[PDB]
Amino acid sequence: ERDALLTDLVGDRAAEWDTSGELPRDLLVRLGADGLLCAEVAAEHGGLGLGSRENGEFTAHVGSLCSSLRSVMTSQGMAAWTVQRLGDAGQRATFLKELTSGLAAVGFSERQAGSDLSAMRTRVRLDGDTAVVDGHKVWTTAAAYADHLVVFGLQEDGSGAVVVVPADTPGVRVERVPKPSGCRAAGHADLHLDQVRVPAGAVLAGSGASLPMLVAASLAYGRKSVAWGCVGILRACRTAAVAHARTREQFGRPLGDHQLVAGHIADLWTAEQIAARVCEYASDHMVPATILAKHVAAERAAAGAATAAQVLASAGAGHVVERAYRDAKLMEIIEGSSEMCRVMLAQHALALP
Ligand SMILES: Cc1cc2nc3c(=O)[nH]c(=O)nc-3n(C[C@H](O)[C@H](O)[C@H](O)COP(=O)(O)OP(=O)(O)OC[C@H]3O[C@@H](n4cnc5c(N)ncnc54)[C@H](O)[C@@H]3O)c2cc1C
Repeated sequence: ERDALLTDLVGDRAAEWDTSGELPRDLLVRLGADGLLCAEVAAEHGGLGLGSRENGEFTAHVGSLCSSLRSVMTSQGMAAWTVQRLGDAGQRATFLKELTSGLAAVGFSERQAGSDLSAMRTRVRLDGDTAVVDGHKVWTTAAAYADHLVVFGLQEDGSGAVVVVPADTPGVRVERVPKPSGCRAAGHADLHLDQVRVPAGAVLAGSGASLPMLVAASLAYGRKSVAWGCVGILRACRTAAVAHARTREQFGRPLGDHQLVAGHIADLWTAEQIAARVCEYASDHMVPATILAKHVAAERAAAGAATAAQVLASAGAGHVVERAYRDAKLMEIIEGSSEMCRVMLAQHALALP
């Protein structure tokens, strides 16, 4: 059991969560403690130890129900991955167990550093037994719910470091984004870090490599998660469109019998299949396949959502299709925008024999 559980946990409440702009805190801790939202974490740390396909299809299913909830899973998973990819033995042992005993967020983006991550100015300064982080992050997903804030920044010598900061450490202020356009219940919030003091142990080991590499390591997850999340959006759109198409009648027959509508259904099904295949391929493998999966799944999900909205018409004008339309648009922008994905994939192709 896993998807069935989420179908009923969600069980017809996504619309209200979306319009109210918030997810139940109790649900997230419950899922976190169950190891879900963190499924790929090794069993040694109390994780479920799921592979990329298993966790991926699970992420896709949650995405098909509520993308705000799905976004929390991506943030959770990304934080966990970042710590187990950079942290040491003691660091991974401490943080990973907490992320699977019931919340974290990952903030690297800044007002002046969006697509250009190397433009962030937040600084982390090791000073004896203590680290001092000072900066500001924007649009941090799930930050309004997090206990831990995984913050990226520049050291001093070897620029680029990552620090796990307790949400309640004096000097930190998490200001929720007022009116987010999509994934409205994901708890987006800007982070204000005014001279925050934390143990030197909070700074993950390997926090000495360049700005890229790090971030690139964390973005690998997230891009994979967002890609599967988009497969979920396509699932919800395809199923809602087909349901409307074989039940709604106009001009004396089910909409599905009108070839133009059939065409939309075919394109929705095809989009869903394409996104799944690319996600599966990336999950098997690596960096380019993941960028590719996120890119295609996102663009196809955005197109699919518009197509599904067309099919449902006034009935979809709340709604899974309504939310998919707004949510998918955002997916084309985050975790490496469509434009950045094109520049990166272009660079990849231009380096092939
Ligand atoms: C719902 C949501 C959740 C988010 N969650 C997080 C999170 O958890 N953590 C986090 O750190 N950030 C998060 N972000 C922000 C996400 O990282 C951003 O979408 C991205 O960095 C947005 O940058 P924006 O900076 O100003 O702009 P840019 O100002 O980056 O936007 C630029 C526009 O110009 C294009 N562009 C920029 N440079 C180039 C170029 N060289 N070539 C071609 N086109 C270019 C872009 O593709 C884009 O369309 C989230 C955002 C949203 C909307």
